Amino acid sequence: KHNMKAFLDELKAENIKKFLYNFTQIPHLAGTEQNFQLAKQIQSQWKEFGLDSVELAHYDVLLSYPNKTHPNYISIINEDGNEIFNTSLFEPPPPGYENVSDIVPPFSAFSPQGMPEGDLVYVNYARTEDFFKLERDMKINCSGKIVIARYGKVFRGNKVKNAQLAGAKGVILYSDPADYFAPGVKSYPDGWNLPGGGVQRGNILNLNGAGDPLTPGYPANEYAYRRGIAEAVGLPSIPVHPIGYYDAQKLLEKMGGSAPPDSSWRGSLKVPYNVGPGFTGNFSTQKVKMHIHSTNEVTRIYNVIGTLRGAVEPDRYVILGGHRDSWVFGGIDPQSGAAVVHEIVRSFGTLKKEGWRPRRTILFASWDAMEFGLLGSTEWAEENSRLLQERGVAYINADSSIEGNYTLRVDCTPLMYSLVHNLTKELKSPDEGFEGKSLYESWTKKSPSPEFSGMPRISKLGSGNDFEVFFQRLGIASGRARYTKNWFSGYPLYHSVYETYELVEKFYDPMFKYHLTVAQVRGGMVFELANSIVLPFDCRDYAVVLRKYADKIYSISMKHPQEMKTYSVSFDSLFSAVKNFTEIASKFSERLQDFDKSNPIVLRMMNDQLMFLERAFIDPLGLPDRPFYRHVIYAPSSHNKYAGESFPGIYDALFDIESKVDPSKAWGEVKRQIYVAAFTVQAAAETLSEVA
Amino acid sequence: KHNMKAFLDELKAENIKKFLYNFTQIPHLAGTEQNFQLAKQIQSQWKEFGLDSVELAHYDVLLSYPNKTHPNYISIINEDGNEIFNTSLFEPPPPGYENVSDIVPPFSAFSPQGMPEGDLVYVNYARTEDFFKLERDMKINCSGKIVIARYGKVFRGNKVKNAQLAGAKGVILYSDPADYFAPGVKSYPDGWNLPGGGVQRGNILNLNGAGDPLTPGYPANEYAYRRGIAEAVGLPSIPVHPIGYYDAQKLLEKMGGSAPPDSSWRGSLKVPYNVGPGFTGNFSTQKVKMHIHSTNEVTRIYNVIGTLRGAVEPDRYVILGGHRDSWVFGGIDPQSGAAVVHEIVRSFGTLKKEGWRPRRTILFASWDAMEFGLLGSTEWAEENSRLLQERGVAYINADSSIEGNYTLRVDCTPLMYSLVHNLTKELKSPDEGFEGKSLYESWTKKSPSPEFSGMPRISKLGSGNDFEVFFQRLGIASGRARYTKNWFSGYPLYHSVYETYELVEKFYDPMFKYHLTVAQVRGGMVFELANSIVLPFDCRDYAVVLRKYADKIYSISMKHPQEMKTYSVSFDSLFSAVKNFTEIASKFSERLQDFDKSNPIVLRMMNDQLMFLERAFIDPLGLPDRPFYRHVIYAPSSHNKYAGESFPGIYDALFDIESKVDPSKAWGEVKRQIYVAAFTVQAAAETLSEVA
Ligand SMILES: *[C@@H]1O[C@H](CO)[C@@H](O[C@@H]2O[C@H](CO)[C@@H](O[C@@H]3O[C@H](CO[C@H]4O[C@H](CO)[C@@H](O)[C@H](O)[C@@H]4O)[C@@H](O)[C@H](O[C@H]4O[C@H](CO)[C@@H](O)[C@H](O)[C@@H]4O)[C@@H]3O)[C@H](O)[C@H]2NC(C)=O)[C@H](O)[C@H]1NC(C)=O
Ligand SMILES: *[C@@H]1O[C@H](CO)[C@@H](O[C@@H]2O[C@H](CO)[C@@H](O[C@@H]3O[C@H](CO[C@H]4O[C@H](CO)[C@@H](O)[C@H](O)[C@@H]4O)[C@@H](O)[C@H](O[C@H]4O[C@H](CO)[C@@H](O)[C@H](O)[C@@H]4O)[C@@H]3O)[C@H](O)[C@H]2NC(C)=O)[C@H](O)[C@H]1NC(C)=O
Ligand SMILES: *[C@@H]1O[C@H](CO)[C@@H](O[C@@H]2O[C@H](CO)[C@@H](O[C@@H]3O[C@H](CO)[C@@H](O)[C@H](O[C@H]4O[C@H](CO)[C@@H](O)[C@H](O)[C@@H]4O)[C@@H]3O)[C@H](O)[C@H]2NC(C)=O)[C@H](O)[C@H]1NC(C)=O
Ligand SMILES: *[C@@H]1O[C@H](CO)[C@@H](O[C@@H]2O[C@H](CO)[C@@H](O[C@@H]3O[C@H](CO)[C@@H](O)[C@H](O[C@H]4O[C@H](CO)[C@@H](O)[C@H](O)[C@@H]4O)[C@@H]3O)[C@H](O)[C@H]2NC(C)=O)[C@H](O)[C@H]1NC(C)=O
Ligand SMILES: O=C(O)CC[C@H](NC(=O)N[C@@H](CCCC(=O)NCc1ccc(F)cc1)C(=O)O)C(=O)O
Ligand SMILES: O=C(O)CC[C@H](NC(=O)N[C@@H](CCCC(=O)NCc1ccc(F)cc1)C(=O)O)C(=O)O
Ligand SMILES: *[C@@H]1O[C@H](CO)[C@@H](O[C@@H]2O[C@H](CO)[C@@H](O)[C@H](O)[C@H]2NC(C)=O)[C@H](O)[C@H]1NC(C)=O
Ligand SMILES: *[C@@H]1O[C@H](CO)[C@@H](O[C@@H]2O[C@H](CO)[C@@H](O)[C@H](O)[C@H]2NC(C)=O)[C@H](O)[C@H]1NC(C)=O
Ligand SMILES: *[C@@H]1O[C@H](CO)[C@@H](O[C@@H]2O[C@H](CO)[C@@H](O)[C@H](O)[C@H]2NC(C)=O)[C@H](O)[C@H]1NC(C)=O
Ligand SMILES: *[C@@H]1O[C@H](CO)[C@@H](O[C@@H]2O[C@H](CO)[C@@H](O)[C@H](O)[C@H]2NC(C)=O)[C@H](O)[C@H]1NC(C)=O
Ligand SMILES: *[C@@H]1O[C@H](CO)[C@@H](O[C@@H]2O[C@H](CO)[C@@H](O)[C@H](O)[C@H]2NC(C)=O)[C@H](O)[C@H]1NC(C)=O
Ligand SMILES: *[C@@H]1O[C@H](CO)[C@@H](O[C@@H]2O[C@H](CO)[C@@H](O)[C@H](O)[C@H]2NC(C)=O)[C@H](O)[C@H]1NC(C)=O
Ligand SMILES: *[C@@H]1O[C@H](CO)[C@@H](O)[C@H](O)[C@H]1NC(C)=O
Ligand SMILES: *[C@@H]1O[C@H](CO)[C@@H](O)[C@H](O)[C@H]1NC(C)=O
Ligand SMILES: *[C@@H]1O[C@H](CO)[C@@H](O)[C@H](O)[C@H]1NC(C)=O
Ligand SMILES: *[C@@H]1O[C@H](CO)[C@@H](O)[C@H](O)[C@H]1NC(C)=O
Ligand SMILES: [Ca+2]
Ligand SMILES: [Ca+2]
Ligand SMILES: [Cl-]
Ligand SMILES: [Cl-]
Ligand SMILES: [Zn+2]
Ligand SMILES: [Zn+2]
Ligand SMILES: [Zn+2]
Ligand SMILES: [Zn+2]
Repeated sequence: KHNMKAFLDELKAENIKKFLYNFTQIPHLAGTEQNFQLAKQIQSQWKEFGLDSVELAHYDVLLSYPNKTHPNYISIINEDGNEIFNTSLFEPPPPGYENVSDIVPPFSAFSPQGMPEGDLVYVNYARTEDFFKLERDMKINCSGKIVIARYGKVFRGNKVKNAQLAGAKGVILYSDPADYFAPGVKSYPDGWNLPGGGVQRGNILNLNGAGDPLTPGYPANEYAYRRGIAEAVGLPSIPVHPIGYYDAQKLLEKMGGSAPPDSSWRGSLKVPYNVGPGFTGNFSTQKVKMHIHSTNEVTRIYNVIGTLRGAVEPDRYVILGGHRDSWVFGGIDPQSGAAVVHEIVRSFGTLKKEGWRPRRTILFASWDAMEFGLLGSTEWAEENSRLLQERGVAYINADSSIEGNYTLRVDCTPLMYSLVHNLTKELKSPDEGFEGKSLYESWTKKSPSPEFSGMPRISKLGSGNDFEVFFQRLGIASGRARYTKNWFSGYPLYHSVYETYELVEKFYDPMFKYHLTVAQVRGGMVFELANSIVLPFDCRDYAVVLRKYADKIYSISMKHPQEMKTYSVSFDSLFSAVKNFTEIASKFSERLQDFDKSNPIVLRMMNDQLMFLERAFIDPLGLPDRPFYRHVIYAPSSHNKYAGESFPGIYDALFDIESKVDPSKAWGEVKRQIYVAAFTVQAAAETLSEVA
Repeated sequence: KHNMKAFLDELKAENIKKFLYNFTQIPHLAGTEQNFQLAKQIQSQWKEFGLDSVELAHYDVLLSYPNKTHPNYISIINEDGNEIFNTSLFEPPPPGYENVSDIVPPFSAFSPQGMPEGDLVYVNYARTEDFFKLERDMKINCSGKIVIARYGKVFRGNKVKNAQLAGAKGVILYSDPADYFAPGVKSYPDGWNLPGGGVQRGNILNLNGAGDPLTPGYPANEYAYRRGIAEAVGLPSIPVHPIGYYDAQKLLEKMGGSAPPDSSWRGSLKVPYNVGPGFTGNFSTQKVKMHIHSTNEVTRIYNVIGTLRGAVEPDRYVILGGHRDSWVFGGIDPQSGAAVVHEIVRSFGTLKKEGWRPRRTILFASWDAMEFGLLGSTEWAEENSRLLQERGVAYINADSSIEGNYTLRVDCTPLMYSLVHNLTKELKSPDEGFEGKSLYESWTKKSPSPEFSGMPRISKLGSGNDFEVFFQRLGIASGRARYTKNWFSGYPLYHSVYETYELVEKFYDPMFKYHLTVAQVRGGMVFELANSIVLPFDCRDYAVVLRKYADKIYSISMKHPQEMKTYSVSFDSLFSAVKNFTEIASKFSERLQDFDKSNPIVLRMMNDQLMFLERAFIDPLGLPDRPFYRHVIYAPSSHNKYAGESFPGIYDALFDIESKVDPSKAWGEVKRQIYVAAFTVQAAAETLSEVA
């Protein structure tokens, strides 16, 4: 028959392997000819696989590239202005790729140009709390200094924002072996660790969901009216550049001034990790000089959009999307994901050629310019927002399929928890020691829920991937899944030249069994979402998490009992709303199970109630100063785009509140955010009441 | 049978008459006990009439009232500070009501307190062009002056905003007989004209759609967090008070300074209409002094919400709403409308008691605090916005049923033009000379379309009534209809104490036949919208008007050919989008007529495409500095809230552009607005394409 088992059985590890190899032989940098050619290949193949239509959707967006004839680098300069040490111009290419052209050298995308010269301050991970420690406790002033920060813990854009607000005149980012060199494993090509010449690329924007910096709100189409650079969204004001740990050792070894405040500031290099400012006595007249000459340029990008029309509800869309652009070869990021999408499309197309169609429409997307700020997905969603918010059932992301070989990692809306539990109980575990056991069993054993015995950990969605527009702007139920390691600082070869097909085939997944498991999870979710008669969402799971999040935010506020008394700060309305949501969801669930199953209008009313429940958490006014983060329950952390924050409006109103000069105003804003949250939870609850 | 004819035949003129009398014996001022009692009566009666549920929805909103022991008035003061002339403390009450208590004296709701003293400047209607003439041509400076303006032409809130920006320190509004005294008709009680002691009440806010000044975006519920007065939306900064023409004559007769610039500045009083500043020689040391002591106060209001659940699509709402609060007796405004709603509810309830239900759910609303800024409807819509934007089919307004006895007046979305033409062809004309002819025929004869022979005039929706939140904020197809006069300056007794039951019964509609015709139009529209299998919207009518509006806005821009050349200002994208909309709408219409009629999912997809088409013109970012005006095609005029403006974003970008100091910036913003409009029209068109 044509059921989920038939779909799942058609997926093959060997096909994923072939596609991965096919997608990783040359670089596919956004805006380059090679990535346009790959888009055309994928379009052709998806048509051959049997999709009903496959189109390219293009946009002209702001991208950033080094200058090929004026390379970026950092120096130590002596008192005469002689450059006595220079950082590398490129990563040593891996074996057999030493003649591959168009490898973009390491750079921080969207850095402005400049040649700032100054004294170094070491700022640990450049987190908000690292800057609090420097200014408030250590009394070190970063104003007019070049700061050097280790990658890790938080999104690099947040590091740069934090350095800017501290008054830094430039930022040097580096990979410390503490964070990117696993003990006991060899450097690439003999293992999966970062060599000392390896460097992590990546953008340093602070877009807060806007998409293309020049066209916030609207697609960057042929007639778009663009902001000037000075009014663009999210661009950094100071130069930034990334280096490897051989080069970092040379910049850090001479550092003087104050000692590190404790061991959480020390990485693994043989240097003191002194904070500065500047170098020790003998070298005190030497300085550090950056040379950044990259340019921002409006450049065409191409999304591939494939459609498999639904047989019964063609006006309901289930979306499987992931990006295609890579920094270099994209062996893990994104092609391990893209190869999985390709095999999922192939399997659905096999069923379609035998006469099957899903109940609802499935859309497949190969996004461009993700690496430059989620630009392809965001512009497309901006173009199609009306269609998406009235018809969008769900979005399943499909970036990297693997970041390790230990167990499953799932982040998603509470509406999908039951779907994920049920699906993983029907899938085979690929893990050694769990032969003949379910994926649910292996996952639950290796990654136990911190709340509930006998359940696996599922995390809330953060950001830094292409679901952002769909979930946090538009309120479409979203999820993601991949294979991960044991225990936000990525795998060692992340965004480096060393992330190749061979990395994956030799060290991560030689049999492609973890890739296949991830294909089954992502594809199985899509199948259920697109074919189940009743949408596979459980509103009661939202009720449970809303109480947890309400308890959490109340607990934060209750660190300030005197102020809560003075300003009459009550969470009673939020708990009331959460109680009401719990009650109404329970009653809706009863009707969903008991409704007349012959009546397709009651079913669709029910299905629309389910689809629009995630939508109900959207506030059209957005969060404060972040108009494109509209979901009231979930936003990316203001301190780390990768991490999700719950009740973000209240959280940010409470953050560091003891430091605000006007407590009356600050606690007034806490109360305002409690009102907005309680109202939104109640309003979402009421969408599940009987309709009339 | 149970069809529209049965519904229409049940409506009775004599019932409307009885309800009107019942609703107009005492004042029903928002926030007063008498208006709460009327709300409870209507709730009880709607339940008895047969609605499924009838609830009160209350909110606590900012209202404004005079101080009963510290009355508002204006003086002429001589050089010693003696008050030699005082304006009236109240309107002479009409016959038989001279002992009625709680008649609110004339005042401008939301005026701040103050006692400003100064020289008068007469500013005609206080329109934007009147202030342009004073400053730019006549070189008269209103800074620190008290301005005196005649009511008429534009919403009084716009007059006050314009006076404030001119630097006025107070505003006196008056009714000139040129605008409020029809030649040949007697003053009330012997005819329908305004007596010299009559005064027009009304609010002077500039809310731009916000609702309650203290809670923009969110309902003013029990736990709402309120702005402080200083941050409230829309409040005037200078005192304002309204007077009648006996009192105005006393203030105007001594005016000196400059002569009126032409005859369009002269009303009908026996005064010169000199502009000032100040009085002529003998009286030059005299001044005008206002005394305003009204207070703003958070006050409970009550909407009545009745539900008639749909038999087939109970999750689709057709709304019939109008306000209940009045300034005094509300003989026309609003009770002529409320009485019509009451009889419509009664007629639907009669059918329901015989076993009928409409296909879709009908909601009936008696709104409160309309007179204080559309507060009741707006707060309710804020509370229920998620339900409304996913389920709202249409909103039919029901304020005053009559403002004259000449012919029909209809303002509505283009989506309802065909519905209105078809319905009025099936209704009998009530007009003398058209016995046995259709309402369509009489209306078309008396109010010909300026574009098309053999069609009647239908206008675009402006604002100043309770449809605003539904149409311009939420994008729900809306309409209104009433009987009107031959040829924005209301009927003479508007918002005066003289607007009584007797006014209506003696002078406007003694047989209640015009009321009955309006009940048939409003009720018939609701019936069709709630019962037609395919929603009765024609998307092709939107295509026709979008071309008209595009031609209009292009024509405005083409008054500046040199600038369009310099800044490369093209409307090509907007015309392209309109062409595309026209083509796609034509194809959708073919499918709507040709689709398989047995398939309820294709029908609902079609019905959802129809319902969401008005929704597609909404921009979640709003218009510039007016976040609650979100419709890109239609907004209230920035110069006159009562008037609708098409392509408002482009219109306001072009307005007075020749006066802007930075033409590059100004024309850049024109181009931005063209892009937003072209994009929105294309996006709306694409919602009518095949869905997959
Ligand atoms: C969780 O869900 C529950 C419902 O089970 C909601 O309960 C409502 O809670 C509010 C309190 O926040 C109640 O509001 C009160 O309404 C009274 C009038 O209620 C009657 O009339 C209304 C219509 O006008 C009907 O809908 C209702 O059924 C009743 O018949 C007011 O008189 C109250 O105001 C008085 O007391 C307050 C507080 O002391 C004073 O501030 C006022 O000045 C005034 O003296 C009050 O407004 C409401 O009745 C409850 N509805 C119910 C039980 O159906 C919760 O609100 C909801 N949680 C959230 C966060 O929404
Ligand atoms: C009204 O509806 C029509 C459709 O009937 C829309 O037409 C589109 O118009 C735009 C122009 O604004 C066209 O854009 C052009 O696309 C070319 C590529 O098209 C092919 O590939 C795409 C996918 O990538 C397919 O969708 C398409 O079917 C074609 O196969 C580009 O090469 C063009 O760019 C080049 O020329 C321009 C202008 O000189 C330069 O600025 C560029 O730098 C570049 O050299 C251009 O982008 C689009 O193809 C049309 N689609 C069609 C016919 O299907 C109208 O846009 C629409 N009106 C509005 C307001 O939306
Ligand atoms: C994940 O899997 C779980 C476990 O299967 C699943 O929960 C189960 O869902 C079914 C179907 O809704 C539940 O069965 C219902 O239970 C009630 C009470 O026993 C019955 O009244 C229902 O009967 C009606 O519907 C039947 C068809 O479903 C008709 O045959 C019948 O005539 C009635 O109309 C029905 O049997 C079952 O109770 C739960 N089990 C739980 C919660 O433990 C869950 O839904 C899955 N999650 C997702 C997202 O799919
Ligand atoms: C206002 O009134 C006008 C005038 O009645 C009305 O326009 C008419 O609508 C009908 C119904 O859509 C149109 O009739 C259709 O015309 C085409 C071509 O002739 C036919 O193919 C259609 O046949 C299909 O549908 C029928 C049922 O409607 C089935 O019986 C049949 O098997 C087919 O499936 C159908 O007859 C008619 O052409 C227009 N007339 C015009 C435009 O002059 C208009 O819709 C009304 N407006 C509103 C808002 O209700
Ligand atoms: O501009 C942006 O917003 C991000 C662009 C780019 N995005 C990424 O590289 N994202 C990777 C980096 C991983 C970061 C992370 O903290 N992931 C957490 C996570 C949790 C559960 C999963 F299933 C998958 C990932 C990713 O999402 O795979 C970047 O950070 O440079
Ligand atoms: O605060 C506000 O936005 C308005 C409150 C109040 N609103 C009204 O009194 N509105 C009346 C005044 C009539 C103004 C007008 O220009 N009406 C035009 C019009 C056109 C077609 C119709 F079917 C009905 C009215 C009404 O809409 O009936 C007011 O102006 O003081
Ligand atoms: C990746 O696979 C594609 C598809 O098999 C290859 O592209 C095809 O190459 C052959 C031989 O040059 C052509 O005849 C076909 O027209 C191509 N088909 C397409 C683009 O759909 C491509 O060569 C492979 N790339 C690598 C690096 O192996
Ligand atoms: C990239 O760097 C090159 C080399 O410095 C820039 O090309 C030079 O530009 C200047 C004027 O801007 C000319 O006078 C030189 O003759 C050019 N040099 C060479 C070797 O061609 C180029 O402008 C930069 N590219 C950018 C900014 O995109
Ligand atoms: C670091 O790189 C710089 C730039 O290439 C080198 O400095 C240049 O050296 C050449 C030849 O000696 C001079 O003609 C240039 O004027 C220098 N340019 C600048 C900007 O200083 C420098 O020698 C390199 N340092 C090391 C240690 O390799
Ligand atoms: C308006 O009509 C209502 C309804 O007929 C009248 O209210 C009723 O009055 C009688 C006699 O006092 C009471 O017994 C009923 O309980 C009332 N019914 C309600 C409120 O539903 C009211 O008297 C009329 N008002 C005027 C001014 O005539
Ligand atoms: C309305 O006006 C009255 C009368 O002027 C105000 O009442 C007076 O208030 C002052 C102090 O604010 C007292 O000292 C007087 O004795 C009061 N006079 C009387 C006659 O009671 C009243 O405050 C005003 N109401 C408002 C602002 O709502
Ligand atoms: C206009 O009204 C004011 C206020 O009532 C009158 O002025 C008051 O007159 C009484 C009695 O003569 C004095 O005790 C008060 O001091 C006056 N108050 C003020 C504020 O001036 C005035 O007489 C009235 N003018 C006319 C022409 O009737
Ligand atoms: C940091 O240094 C600059 C002066 O170079 C100064 O403007 C700023 O206020 C300093 N902050 C301190 C010392 O806290
Ligand atoms: C694969 O799993 C083995 C066994 O647990 C482990 O030793 C190895 O480090 C893993 N490889 C990667 C790349 O994580
Ligand atoms: C209007 O009058 C005031 C001075 O009383 C002044 O501030 C303002 O600039 C004047 N404008 C003119 C004369 O245009
Ligand atoms: C009613 O109609 C008659 C006849 O046209 C007209 O003379 C009279 O002024 C109308 N009454 C009102 C209040 O408009
Ligand atoms: Ca954009
Ligand atoms: Ca509000
Ligand atoms: Cl992912
Ligand atoms: Cl109306
Ligand atoms: Zn990626
Ligand atoms: Zn990446
Ligand atoms: Zn009214
Ligand atoms: Zn009114």
